[PDB]
Amino acid sequence: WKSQSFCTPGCVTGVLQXCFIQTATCNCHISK
Repeated sequence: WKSQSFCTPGCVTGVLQXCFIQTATCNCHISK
């Protein structure tokens, strides 16, 4: 599930993973 873009950013986002970058780590750092 994508989940407003990222409810997990590689949740799957069926891409499989890395659906949105860079907040694939955000909560690593900044939210983008």
